[PDB]
Amino acid sequence: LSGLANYTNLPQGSREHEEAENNERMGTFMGVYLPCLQNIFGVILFLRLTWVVGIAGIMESFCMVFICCSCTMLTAISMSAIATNGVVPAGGSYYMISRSLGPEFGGAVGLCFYLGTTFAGAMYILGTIEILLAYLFPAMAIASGEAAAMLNNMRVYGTCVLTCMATVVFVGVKYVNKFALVFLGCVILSILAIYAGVIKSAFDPPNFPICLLGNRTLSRHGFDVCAKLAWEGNETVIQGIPGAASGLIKENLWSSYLTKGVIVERRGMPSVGLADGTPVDMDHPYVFSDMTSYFTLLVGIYFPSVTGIMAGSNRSGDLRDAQKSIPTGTILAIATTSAVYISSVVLFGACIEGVVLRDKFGEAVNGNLWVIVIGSFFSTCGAGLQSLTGAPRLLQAISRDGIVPFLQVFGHGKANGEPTWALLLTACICEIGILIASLDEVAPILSMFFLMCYMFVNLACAVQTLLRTPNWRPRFRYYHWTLSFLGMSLCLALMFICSWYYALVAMLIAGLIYKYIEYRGAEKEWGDGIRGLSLSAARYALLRLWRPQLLVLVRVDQDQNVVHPQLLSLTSQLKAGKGLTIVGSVLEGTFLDNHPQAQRAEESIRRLMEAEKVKGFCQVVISSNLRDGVSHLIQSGGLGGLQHNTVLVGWPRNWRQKEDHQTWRNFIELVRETTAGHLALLVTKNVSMFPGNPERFSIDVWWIVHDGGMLMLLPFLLRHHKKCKMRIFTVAQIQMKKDLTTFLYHLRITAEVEVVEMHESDISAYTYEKTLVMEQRSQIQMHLTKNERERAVRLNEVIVNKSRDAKLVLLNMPGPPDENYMEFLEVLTEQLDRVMLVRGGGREVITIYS
Amino acid sequence: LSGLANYTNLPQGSREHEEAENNERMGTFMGVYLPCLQNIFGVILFLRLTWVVGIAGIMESFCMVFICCSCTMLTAISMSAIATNGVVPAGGSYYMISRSLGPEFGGAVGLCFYLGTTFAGAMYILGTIEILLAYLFPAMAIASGEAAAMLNNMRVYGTCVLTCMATVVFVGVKYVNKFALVFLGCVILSILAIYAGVIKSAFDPPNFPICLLGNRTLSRHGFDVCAKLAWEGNETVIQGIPGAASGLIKENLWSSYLTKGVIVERRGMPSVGLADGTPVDMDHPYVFSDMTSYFTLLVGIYFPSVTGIMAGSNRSGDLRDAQKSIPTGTILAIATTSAVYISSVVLFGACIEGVVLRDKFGEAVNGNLWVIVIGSFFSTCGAGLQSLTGAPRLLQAISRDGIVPFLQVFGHGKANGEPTWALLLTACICEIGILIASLDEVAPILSMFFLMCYMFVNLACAVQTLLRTPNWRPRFRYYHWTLSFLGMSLCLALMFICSWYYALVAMLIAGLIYKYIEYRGAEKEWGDGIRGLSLSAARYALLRLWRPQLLVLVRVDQDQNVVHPQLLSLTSQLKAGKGLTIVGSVLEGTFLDNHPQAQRAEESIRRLMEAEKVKGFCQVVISSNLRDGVSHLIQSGGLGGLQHNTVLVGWPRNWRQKEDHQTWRNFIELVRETTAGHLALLVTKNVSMFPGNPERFSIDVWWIVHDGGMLMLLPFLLRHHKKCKMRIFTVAQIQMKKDLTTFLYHLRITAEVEVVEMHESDISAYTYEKTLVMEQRSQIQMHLTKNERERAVRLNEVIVNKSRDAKLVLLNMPGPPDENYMEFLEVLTEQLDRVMLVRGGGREVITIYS
Repeated sequence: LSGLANYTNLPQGSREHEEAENNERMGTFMGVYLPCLQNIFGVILFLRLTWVVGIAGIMESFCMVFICCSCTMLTAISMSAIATNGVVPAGGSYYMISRSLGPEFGGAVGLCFYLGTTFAGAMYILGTIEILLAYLFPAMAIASGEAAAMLNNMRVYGTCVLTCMATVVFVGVKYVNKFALVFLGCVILSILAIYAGVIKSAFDPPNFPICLLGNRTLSRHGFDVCAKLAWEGNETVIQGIPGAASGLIKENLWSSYLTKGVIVERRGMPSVGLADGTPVDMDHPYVFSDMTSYFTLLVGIYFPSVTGIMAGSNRSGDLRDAQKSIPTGTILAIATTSAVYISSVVLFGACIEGVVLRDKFGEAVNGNLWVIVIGSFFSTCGAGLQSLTGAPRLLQAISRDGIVPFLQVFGHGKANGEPTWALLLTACICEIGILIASLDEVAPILSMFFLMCYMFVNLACAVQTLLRTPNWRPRFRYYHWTLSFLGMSLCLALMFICSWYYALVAMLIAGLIYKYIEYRGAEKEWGDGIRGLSLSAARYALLRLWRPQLLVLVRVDQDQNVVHPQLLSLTSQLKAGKGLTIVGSVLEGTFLDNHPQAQRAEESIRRLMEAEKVKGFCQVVISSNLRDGVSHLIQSGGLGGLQHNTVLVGWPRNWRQKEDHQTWRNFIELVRETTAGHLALLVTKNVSMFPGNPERFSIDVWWIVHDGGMLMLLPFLLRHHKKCKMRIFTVAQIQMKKDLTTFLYHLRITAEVEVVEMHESDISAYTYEKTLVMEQRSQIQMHLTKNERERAVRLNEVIVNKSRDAKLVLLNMPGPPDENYMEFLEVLTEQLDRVMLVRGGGREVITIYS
Repeated sequence: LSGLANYTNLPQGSREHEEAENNERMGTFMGVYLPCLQNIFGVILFLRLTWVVGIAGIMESFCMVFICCSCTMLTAISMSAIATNGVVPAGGSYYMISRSLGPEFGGAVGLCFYLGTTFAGAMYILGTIEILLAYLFPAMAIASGEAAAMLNNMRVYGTCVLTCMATVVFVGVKYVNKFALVFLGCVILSILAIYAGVIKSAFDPPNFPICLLGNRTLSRHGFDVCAKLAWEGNETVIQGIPGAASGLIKENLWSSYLTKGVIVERRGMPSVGLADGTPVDMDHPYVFSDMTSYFTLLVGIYFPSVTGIMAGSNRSGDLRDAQKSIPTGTILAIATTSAVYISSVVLFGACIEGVVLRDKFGEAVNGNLWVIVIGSFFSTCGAGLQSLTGAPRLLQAISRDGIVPFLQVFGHGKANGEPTWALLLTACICEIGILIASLDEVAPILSMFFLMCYMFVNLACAVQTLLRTPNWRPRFRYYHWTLSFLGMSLCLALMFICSWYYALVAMLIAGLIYKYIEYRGAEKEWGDGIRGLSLSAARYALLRLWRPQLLVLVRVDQDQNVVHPQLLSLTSQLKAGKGLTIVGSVLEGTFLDNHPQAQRAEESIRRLMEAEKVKGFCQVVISSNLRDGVSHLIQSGGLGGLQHNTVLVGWPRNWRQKEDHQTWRNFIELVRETTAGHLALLVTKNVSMFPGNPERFSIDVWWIVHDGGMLMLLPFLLRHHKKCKMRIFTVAQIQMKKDLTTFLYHLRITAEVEVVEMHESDISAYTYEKTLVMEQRSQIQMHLTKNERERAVRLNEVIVNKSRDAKLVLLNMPGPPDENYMEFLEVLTEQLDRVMLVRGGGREVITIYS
């Protein structure tokens, strides 16, 4: 049989995910459209929507229906955005949200959706026997102005039918498997019946009114007359008159005003007159109003009729595509119901005084070809039985995963699915919602749970897009993060409109399970608890993943003692504890023989590191050769994207001292290593006589043609720690003075002067490098506030001492040559006291604060 | 002069921090106690506190004063906790909070405190000319039932005096330096005067009442009589009578009930009688009430009289100790004012009908030896002038640091401190608070700003203690994080009691500067912006800083290709993407010559790593020798506390094949390296024939006497990925079967059997190791759910094949011997198909889920 064979509305659950994953059909969109439509036409269309049309303006209830439509369509867009970033495995919406958001939003969404559905199981079981006591045969339990006796009347019948359909769901769930299609017919025939009844628009059951009252005609069947026969009659009930209008009009209503009664008698708008001035506290045959009916009390009664869209994707796996059927079988399925709730709210501009909630001559809607008062019974029974079976099967899915540890008992089952203890708990926490025993006070409770469940989805699917989580890539139309952010804001606003003093409490509870799952999850994988949390956060911040962040290469003395703490005193003030600093070292060979040496060395360097007030990490490597215990730090510094950008090192002071030292072959191989690794180098020459604690009271930099721009960030970073003047000294072989002055003034950096120096001959030059630098520069904008200049090696001229010997000096090193490394060791320390030779890499974009 | 020489109440600020830090006195506690007391006795004690005693119950206003006392004392405890974890440098409270919390809470506290003080400058300038228009000579600006003409009256005089003391603060701030002591006398003489007046308790200025009315005696000076002379008189104003009580009683009041008027006439509690039933909408000589006076409207009018405690530490640096004077000069200074507000609220149980706000015969308090109506003028002038000078000096301190980038203009000054544009902005945003022009509506605005400023301090100083930030160690009595958490909760509750729809808005604004400072701060130090944020978060989560987190040692083929992806398929299912996994490799030498080899190798291994669904980091090291390119990974794996706990490696398959291979000396040196590094080892023997994607359908472990407990975590981790049975097989040479069965059942792990095997001889044994393990075990509890057992090497018996050849096998390796490493290569692969040899370290606590 095409269609009706193998069709339900109940969700998939836990067992049909276990089967789909252990052993590792094909319904169309029409099997995921109709279940989204079946459980969304609930009970607030048949017996409370016309009261919303009556006890509020049509131009206010239109805005109510529109904003409650947008509040859930803008979340079904996020359901479209979640159904494409993965393989949409099996089970209901819970496994989708869990495997697409981690366990942490999955628990906080699943518990709120469970608390929503387990009060849906109360709100529909409480409105399915109002029909018995108001429209079918009354079987009440007792008079004399008793308005709270109906409360105790409805409690016992509600508890009886709750035990009835909690029994019939435990045994014989194949029965509600079988009856899954007639519950759709009982909705759709009744709604087509009332559209046909509006299309008739001819007849009316008339009412009977007083002068400006309602005169509820339960037993007053004398047809609006005090006395009319051959002799007079009693009709004992008077004050002014008694007319008889016809309520079910068809031509024109113009009921576009808000008439909010407050526990008083109903009144037609200017029928004849009114003439009294006294107390009117009688209890006679008149139709009163139940409670006050302001706006924010009414939106929380309307909102449970637009809920259940994530139960429109509970049929996963059994689809054939499941990545197009979930969006187009929900957005169409929410639009085809929004069309009903918007056309019907203005298409009830035919009745007159539909503000009476219960009855005037005992009829609910009365605009159809008496069908609706039994079609709206099996519909409400089925929508209260779907929310009964579905709710324990969600506790089984939450408890099965071990996401919550004290949810251990509730994954028991009876030999094939069929949750047992979860049905007991949902019966208890539905029973504590049935003792409230009024349909208008369980709706702002149920509404708030579905609002926070819809709000956490929009909060998650907009923060996964900003914070680029790796397994988060949606493949659907729209679903932009601004749209889900508007969904967040709209769901949060409609949460605080309903009841804010419950919104804060039930959001701080739902924002507290999200930390408890994080504690019990960060304990399982790291084994520590309070450290694994911080540790896990570091792992996520690395997996989700200019200014110099450096590795400093100090060496250790004959003991486990550092040899030049002035280098640490220079790197503390170059960087000021703002960034990444790896402080490495290297020892002799064979870790077996020397691990106490490295232990005491890292203890000493960690003692030094906090004394100079620098925040970083130490790594001490034991290696056989001294060279490849440095080239095994440069290649492997930080862990992930925390790569060191540059390497700082001291000059080899005792060069050419020993006979076969080979400690400067180490240095030249280091320079070639750092340059061919695309990495910058900072070598300090006279490592002693650098200031530590003591302050000072003219930093001079020497722009050679290469590697500039880095030459002016470093004094710009040094002056923030203990402040002198600075002298830019460029070299050339004209108009660049004005360009450099405008560049230094456009940054408004400091009091930097400028001197133009022209040298006929200066080595370390190559013209085919700016064309290699511009290929990387163009691969990266407008408003370029960066320094771009248009226009045997002796190096014994050395004009950089005629205006020098004042303060810290900076220069560019020449490029390394190959053989003849001893000829590369030219030393520019003819008279320079302290100097820090720099050498940049290739890719150095220095845009802001250069 | 001892005392009065060099004493102010104004805060320190920006310039006197710059001077204290560029050039790098001695007042006692009495110079930090009295400034905390001077600006806390504001204007709501003299002209609105008695209205709170009158228009609310004394047993409700007592609870009001008590909870507003606790709300700020429980924050001054956090001010004690912040004043000891550092060196309390200079400036006001802003530099303390900034340097002790980072810039991020510092900006969000400084802006809220600035917005609090700049409306203090309005609330005191608006209540300093109510005294002119109600108690001094009226100079009003126009009658005939005009209650809003007083509003427009007060606006122009308030704007005039605001321009007056905004002018006199810009030029001649040495004048308010000079007058800083008389403003304390004008408080303390007046409050001692009213205590002396209560100590008198003898006399009274009497009033004149109607039957049950107040009869405001502005011009009705006929002394409560209709006509009394030799002839009658008019007194034209009647209804019932006119008595004349005496208000200022002394014996007994018993006014302990809440009498909340709502825009009606005042009425004594049962004076004589009342006799009328009609409309009473006249405007005659009677004292009416201004507005409704419910409780949460009144706590937000009382709260601006307990504010200003962080201006009790604005005198930093100029103290001599500053680490004991700040707590004991604030807690005593808040207790000595709480004592006043609690004794005075029950010590106004002497007056009668003090519910009239403005005047009955033109007197404010009238319980002193007329002094108070001028002592409460200079006090309010000084407390409105302190909040004028202080507020721009705080914008200078916020703008100077560059914490906020668009606050660039407001650090201008005039040649020595003296902020100029900040005074213009605080004049404008005080002027938009003076146009509200009512003292009772600028107080729930000002109150909310000081409440969120007090709430962020309690939020910061309780999260710095849980999350162990390194430069956060307080050294003061109490200051426990539960106490500051109660401060958080109490400040948040008193925030939402006042005005919740402004609480959410002005908390989402103050929770939005905290992210803008984080964006503009994480851009300055990392240069990237959106990545530096995540990067910075990783750095903080590492600096703030059992289950195996492993480094796997794969090797690369003749190309840049991996050689055994089954090892990655084993480490994907051993760990399931939950933890840290470093996937290392090693190549030939000389990085210069081989960096494209390492580039393509890490590209290939990163291609493989995501294909097996394992989340980790790859590091590829080029080194000359193949050995110390492995021992330079084991010593330096992860960056900080993300150290790899164990090393996984494949067995050398082609052992003893080449003539001089020396690839197994590598392996034995690896085993000695890993054991003497206190690190665990996992070596897979037959690396091919391990399952990848395909599932399976009897894991057997072999407990040798050493290193157990780890032997049962690994199958317990393997079965969560694709599920067979398991066989525990221990060895001995009795009662341990029952102990092992109770241990395996107490964890309720799986269907593990148990076989006891006894061998007469088995090598790799030493008895003096459990005494070395128990020294580490005792250094770590109760309810020990861990496995603790009480009771030429041949290795050719090999009884581990009589019940074997089924599934994955696990064993303990023997300890390495020294020479004769080729004799250590005994192979237990007589018939075992797949086997993963394990070897633990020393420190393996395996408490939960073993």
